[PDB]
Amino acid sequence: DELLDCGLLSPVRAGTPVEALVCDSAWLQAMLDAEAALTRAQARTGFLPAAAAEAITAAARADRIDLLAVARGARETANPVVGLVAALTAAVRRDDPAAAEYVHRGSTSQDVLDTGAMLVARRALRLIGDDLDRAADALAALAADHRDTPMAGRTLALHAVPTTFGLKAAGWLELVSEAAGRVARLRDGLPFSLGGAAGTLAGYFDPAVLLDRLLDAYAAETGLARPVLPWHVLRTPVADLAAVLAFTAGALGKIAVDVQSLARTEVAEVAEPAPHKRNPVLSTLIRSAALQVPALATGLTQCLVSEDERSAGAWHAEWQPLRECLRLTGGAARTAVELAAGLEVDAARMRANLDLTDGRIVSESVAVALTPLLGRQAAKELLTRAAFTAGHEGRTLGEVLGELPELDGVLPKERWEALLDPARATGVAGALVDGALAR
Amino acid sequence: DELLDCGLLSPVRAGTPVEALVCDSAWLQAMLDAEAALTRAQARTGFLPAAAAEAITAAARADRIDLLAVARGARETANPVVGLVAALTAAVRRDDPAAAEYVHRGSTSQDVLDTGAMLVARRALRLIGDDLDRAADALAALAADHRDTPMAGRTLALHAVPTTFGLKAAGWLELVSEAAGRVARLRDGLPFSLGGAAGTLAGYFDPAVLLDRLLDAYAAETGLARPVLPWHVLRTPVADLAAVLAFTAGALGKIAVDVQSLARTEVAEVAEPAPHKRNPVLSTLIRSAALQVPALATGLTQCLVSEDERSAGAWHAEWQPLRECLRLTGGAARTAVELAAGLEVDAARMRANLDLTDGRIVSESVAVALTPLLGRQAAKELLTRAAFTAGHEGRTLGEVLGELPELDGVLPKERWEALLDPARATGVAGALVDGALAR
Amino acid sequence: DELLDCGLLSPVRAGTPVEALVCDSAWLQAMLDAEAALTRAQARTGFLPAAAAEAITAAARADRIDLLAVARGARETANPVVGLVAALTAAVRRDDPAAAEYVHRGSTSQDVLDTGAMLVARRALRLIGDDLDRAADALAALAADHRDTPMAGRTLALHAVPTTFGLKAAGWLELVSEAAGRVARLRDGLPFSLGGAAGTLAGYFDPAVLLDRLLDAYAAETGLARPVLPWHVLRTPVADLAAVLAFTAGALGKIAVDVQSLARTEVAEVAEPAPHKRNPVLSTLIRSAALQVPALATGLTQCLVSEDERSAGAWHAEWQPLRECLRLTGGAARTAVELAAGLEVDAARMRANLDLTDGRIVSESVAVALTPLLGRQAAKELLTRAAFTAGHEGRTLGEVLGELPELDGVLPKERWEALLDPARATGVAGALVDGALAR
Amino acid sequence: DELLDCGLLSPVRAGTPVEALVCDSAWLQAMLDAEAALTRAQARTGFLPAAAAEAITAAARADRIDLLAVARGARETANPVVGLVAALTAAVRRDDPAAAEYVHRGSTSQDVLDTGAMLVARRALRLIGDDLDRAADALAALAADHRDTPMAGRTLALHAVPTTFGLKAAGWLELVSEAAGRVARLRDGLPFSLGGAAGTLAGYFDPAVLLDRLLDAYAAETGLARPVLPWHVLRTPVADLAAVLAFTAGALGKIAVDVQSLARTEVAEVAEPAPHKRNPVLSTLIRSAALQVPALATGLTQCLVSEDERSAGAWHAEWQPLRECLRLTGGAARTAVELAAGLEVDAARMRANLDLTDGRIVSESVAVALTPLLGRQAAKELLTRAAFTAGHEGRTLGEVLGELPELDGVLPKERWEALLDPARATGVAGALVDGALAR
Ligand SMILES: O=C(O)/C=C/C(=O)O
Ligand SMILES: O=C(O)/C=C/C(=O)O
Ligand SMILES: O=C(O)/C=C/C(=O)O
Ligand SMILES: O=C(O)/C=C/C(=O)O
Ligand SMILES: O=C(O)/C=C/C(=O)O
Ligand SMILES: O=C(O)/C=C/C(=O)O
Ligand SMILES: O=C(O)/C=C/C(=O)O
Ligand SMILES: O=C(O)/C=C/C(=O)O
Repeated sequence: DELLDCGLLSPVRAGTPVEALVCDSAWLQAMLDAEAALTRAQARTGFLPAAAAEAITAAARADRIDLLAVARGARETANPVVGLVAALTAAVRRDDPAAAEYVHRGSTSQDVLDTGAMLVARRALRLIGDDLDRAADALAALAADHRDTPMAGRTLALHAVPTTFGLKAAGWLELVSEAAGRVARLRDGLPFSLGGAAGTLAGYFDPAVLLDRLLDAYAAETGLARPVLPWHVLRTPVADLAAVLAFTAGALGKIAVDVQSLARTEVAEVAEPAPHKRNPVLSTLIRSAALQVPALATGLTQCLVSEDERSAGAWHAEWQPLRECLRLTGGAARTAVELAAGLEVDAARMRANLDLTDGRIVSESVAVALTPLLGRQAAKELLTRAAFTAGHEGRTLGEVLGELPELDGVLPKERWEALLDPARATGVAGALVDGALAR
Repeated sequence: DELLDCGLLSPVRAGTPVEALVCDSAWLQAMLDAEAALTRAQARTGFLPAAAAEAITAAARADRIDLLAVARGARETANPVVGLVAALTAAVRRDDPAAAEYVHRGSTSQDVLDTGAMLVARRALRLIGDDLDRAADALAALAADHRDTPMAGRTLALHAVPTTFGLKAAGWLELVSEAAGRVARLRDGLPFSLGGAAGTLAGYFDPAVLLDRLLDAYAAETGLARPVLPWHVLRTPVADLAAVLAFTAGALGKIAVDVQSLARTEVAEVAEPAPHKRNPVLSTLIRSAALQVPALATGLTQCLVSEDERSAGAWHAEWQPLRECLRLTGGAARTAVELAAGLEVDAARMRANLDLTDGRIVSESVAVALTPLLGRQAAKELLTRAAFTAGHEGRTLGEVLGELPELDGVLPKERWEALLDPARATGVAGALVDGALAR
Repeated sequence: DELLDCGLLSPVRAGTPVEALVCDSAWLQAMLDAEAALTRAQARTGFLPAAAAEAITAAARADRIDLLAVARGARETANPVVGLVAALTAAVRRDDPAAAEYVHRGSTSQDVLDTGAMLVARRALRLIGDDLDRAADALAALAADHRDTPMAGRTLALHAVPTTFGLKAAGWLELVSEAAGRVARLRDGLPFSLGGAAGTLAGYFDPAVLLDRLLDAYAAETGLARPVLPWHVLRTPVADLAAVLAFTAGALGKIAVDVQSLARTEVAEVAEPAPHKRNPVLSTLIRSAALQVPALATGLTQCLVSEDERSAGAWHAEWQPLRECLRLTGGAARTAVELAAGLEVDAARMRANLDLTDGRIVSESVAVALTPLLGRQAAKELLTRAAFTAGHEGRTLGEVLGELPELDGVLPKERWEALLDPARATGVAGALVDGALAR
Repeated sequence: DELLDCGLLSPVRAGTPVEALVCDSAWLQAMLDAEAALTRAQARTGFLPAAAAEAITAAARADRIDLLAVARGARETANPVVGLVAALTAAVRRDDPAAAEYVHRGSTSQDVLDTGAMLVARRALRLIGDDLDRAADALAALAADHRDTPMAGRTLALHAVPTTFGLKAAGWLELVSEAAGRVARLRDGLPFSLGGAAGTLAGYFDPAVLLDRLLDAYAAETGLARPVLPWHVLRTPVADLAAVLAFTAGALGKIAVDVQSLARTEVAEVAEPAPHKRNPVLSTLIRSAALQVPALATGLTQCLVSEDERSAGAWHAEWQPLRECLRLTGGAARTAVELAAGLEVDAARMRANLDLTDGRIVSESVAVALTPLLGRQAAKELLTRAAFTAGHEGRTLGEVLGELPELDGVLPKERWEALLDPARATGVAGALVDGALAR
């Protein structure tokens, strides 16, 4: 019972579909896929017989392998591939003793492990990107629906000038659209790893002709990209995954702290989909991943410093944090879809909250309107003293302005009601939402 | 088959005893322990009947609970305790319907989860500290045995002056002894968490009298420390665990990169215990943890920034990285015991490597010996030109010194053989090892 | 004009006294102090003449040295000490040509640089600890004054149960008191660095007798601690500074996000000391450091992985992040003193905000009071439905309870007013503040 | 004298040209550039008179501003722009009192600061990319020259199979070419910041018409990119800089640890350009930055979590780490150019080191050659026992193979000399270098 990893300590991903893509047996399967695709590619190239490739492929199934034994024998070589290869070789030998000779021919641990890593990453990135696309669809709908829903723009925790929830949602959309675009691009460029014992491919084998044939076949068999050079110590793919997962988690973290700001008791402008404590749990889960993935990504970025032809530790430090980043970001993406899809916007509570500073939140809109008649510098100086006196006498900004002798008869009454209305001073928030949505 | 976490991606801890202390079901058990100890402490205080405490305790067993259901229901509240409490309540109800009313009385999720966290940490720290003590015993034996084993001190990757492997091992010992001392001190000071819904303990209940009685009983029932204040947002214990685990992993990482420097093909002064490639896998595993725990610790330290009376995410970000730190550091400690216990020191290869700079490595010892007869500044200037000319004419430093007219007749021949012997110029490395070992 | 570092990009420390302790010329001075104290200690031990020590000491003044030349010549050896030593040697030579021979005798770059580092750290830690003590005095006064000032405890961004600002301030005090205690302890244990070229002290020189005399004198001349072993690659002091600075910054970050939560427009329970936008700038500055020091500390912790007898890079990576940590934490400490000293608590706005959930915030206090008459499980179930119906019909919790037939005549009216008063349901917050303040 | 930042603690960038691009006065200048370009763009759009734009531009010079006063007044608002604007306004007022009214019209602190940030970043990225291009030119020459220079491939610190220094240098080239490509792309896409007080641009002003005219003019006046939306809390540009600087530093760190591995005393296959201790200082400096920038980048990535319309701290945490990343990576780039340009390759010492395992390093090449005559599985099993017996009897691998009865007469003597020659078993390293160089 002590082997089960249920997501007990990580509810942001527990029960979400990324768990099955990136669990230990999924990695074991990915490593078997890499082995079988290698023998298939070597067969298509002519270095081994097709019947051997067919038999190895048929045996390359996690169900044929003892996961716990493979994982526990890894301490002998610091990686699981030697144990895996021996287990796969016996499974093929049971059925086809001639094929077993061809398991793992000319190959090395890192080719199989890193190729499996990139296969797990490609499959997890497909899920992450599909969820990000779902989030973006919901966010674009929020952004269009609420183009004209006024609310208090908040800077450094205080009301500043009014804005629109549509504009805020378009910013959420911008981040999510950006992350989904990078996830898809990174997914299409993840490479296989075919290098041999020290990156010369000596074991797999005019020379340019057979290299390009084997590289083109291994790309076909794996579906992964063909890289310029073996990358056993050129860890660009891992640093890229590090970067796009930390960006994705951070972007989703941005939505999460925004929802928490808007969802708190004193504000109550939004609510997450549902004693009588409806805690914002979805944003809490997204945030919990955002406070984890960047630190994990930094450890992954440092592994670019990989010495010689295979690092004695820095490569080994990559596997678990890479799996965690995929897992946490995948959970956060799924959670963000749920959050964006079910978010409840309370437009009336937003309008009401605009009145909380007693007109101070429009005092830059009023300064602009008075500038033709007072001058820029004098209008600002006049609104500053009013905003302080209103924030002393407990009166509204309109009340205090209506007692300044400098202002008598300066505007028709109907125009004063229009100027003091926070719901009208939204700048060009509307034109910004359209340009965002036209893209 | 997709729930098994076997350590496939983390061989530094796979198969080591810390895995069972800190796996998901161990945390579930720790949380049940915290619940049962709370009811026992409330019974000893008088707030509930002892038979209820006895029945709750007997039901508070991981085998009575569905781990996967608890973990997957946590998405509803962002933590597993509500689901756990409901599962424990049904288990007690099957046997004793009056006791079930008392499960989780007056309590809150964070009291149970954090108390379980500190119980897991205390038990894992006991194992980590015991292994560190075993490493230190082996290191002290290496340090004593090799007090006089000369070798090249290396600075910025080049031979500098000679030293002793005993001195180097005493530095390893110093780090390990330091980490083991902090692990034991932190272990004795980990506190329970008894705060109630927002840290006032309103649900658990002249006032100073019943507080101190309940606090003293909960400390007795858990064996954990009693803290001054509820620490739901005073995350000192977690930051402390963060700090001592990152220090421990880093210290062990220091031994690991040293072994790798000494174990490489061109050096071969040590070997790890055992085609014909005996890779230093133990140091590789220790190093892999050292490249992971500090990044994880930094995420844990940032959670000190926990807003209000319970953070909406920063507390949630603590559980998985804390479990990983305990797990990776525990594996690294176990691996370090194996490395220190079986390390093979090749004293003759150390002596031979001292000769690789053709005497240049003793040219500060020779400058010291010539200073009475040449002057400090002139002896240094004279050894500099010799060390360059020897590093040009391909001759030894002794050969080049034997042609300088300034040096003719300056020392008896027997004294020249003594000065040029790298094995004698070890400074006070011997007296340093003794002082280290006297402590 | 391009050499000035004014704190333009780091307002949290600009203009604060820690800037002068840890600027480049302060480090140059600290390194000169380390040199001069070494010659003084070697003179007290008998290895050089006292007049040479007196002359070197008198020349060991930053004003006698070209800072920019020293800093720019460091690229030749990757550290400034060789250039510094040459500059100090000429300054002493101008006055006393016999003393100049004794500058830097038997020594090495790292002894001087790390000793200077620990001197800068000791002096900066004295300032940091003194400010933390000032913050703690103000916080203890806030905690005592507001022992009985009721306010809404907030968990996961929502009102939970009532608490007291006194309790919250006592938690702030707890963190600050803890950090100030560690800063002072670390300050008293910072060691000097006296190791020689590779940690054997060969250049500085029965053997145990002269070692202990030189070590005891260097401790006297520097005022720093004597360590068991040279620590050129045993980076415990740097990791300790890393840990206590990140803890300190994080603890202060906790106060800062709390103030921001309480200071926002919709809450307005506190204000920082002072158009009409009084942004919480002090908490913003403290927070900006809290989001920087932990990442810097993690880089410093990783340098525990220092290979051989002197690392070719990991030691060099320590200086700038260590200086930044001291600088940012020092600014944050000074800023926190200002924040704690001038914080404005609005007790009436706290009381008023308690009413925002229309009684829901007391529904656990009411469940406790009804338990003798309804049962624990039934009282909770009854308050849950009321809290939902009140959060639907827009009525208070008292209103909805007054229509449940189960509750008719259950309590005198006077007792209902007492139960529904949020200002009375503060648990044992009062007894917690006293215990905190008794320590 | 206490304001000078000379690079005393950071020799990797001291004296390098990036220091002047990113020092405090360069940022002050960049912020003045942003102000002046805004008034110019508002003039080209028609919102203010051109003579005012000309006068503001002429006054917008760091020499007209007190840097220290601006930096020290920032504590009042937590950023320097209010103080800067007041200083610029007086400078323009001295000459042209009508223009002074137009300084900073409709604008906000973050527009100016972030636009200045992106200007500093664009100018520093131009330098970083130009140096990376210089490094890549030198690396491509090393890669071509040494296409056929055999050397020991090293995996997990031990000889594995032979490779070529040309192949290794092509991997260095791959990383540097990749980083230089991303630096140039990021440089072309850095955006200006024009958002107004809360991202609605209310102060700067059918609506889509004037927005696009002002945005198109501000892009022209700054030379920066036009973004879809104001990005005051959409911190994609900063996270991108974070990512590409950490990648760049890490890639250069890879070259640095490789040089250190090859440059150490026992190996001596390369030397950096130049008693008799030629420490690898350039690689030490590059490495010191690689151990700093990733941690700094992680703090910068976390600031994607920026709440509301302007964060109360997370934006403020960006400036100093962003400047440090540009500064350290710029120094590392310059240092890497020097390292790649002057690197000394010792081809003969590489060939000699191939013999250190007494033929074991070719035992996979020999297994391949014997496979037609023994079988794959039996050839491997036969070379394993030989490699162990050779690593016991102290004999070469050829010697031990020449006594196995299974091998008698299996190959002509001339073919045995060819098989046992480490310089011939380089796999397809040659064809890999060409493909790398064709790109
Ligand atoms: O570390 C590995 O996976 C393989 C190393 C080797 O073959 O030498
Ligand atoms: O090739 C596969 O099996 C999966 C590819 C993907 O999920 O994108
Ligand atoms: O977050 C929890 O665990 C509990 C929150 C609450 O009771 O409000
Ligand atoms: O109390 C326990 O169950 C364990 C304590 C420990 O392992 O130290
Ligand atoms: O790195 C130093 O500071 C000194 C190195 C050496 O003396 O070899
Ligand atoms: O010894 C000094 O100069 C300063 C000591 C301190 O500031 O604590
Ligand atoms: O934080 C700033 O730079 C401006 C804030 C505001 O204008 O409210
Ligand atoms: O526009 C400038 O002033 C500089 C641009 C660049 O350096 O790339």
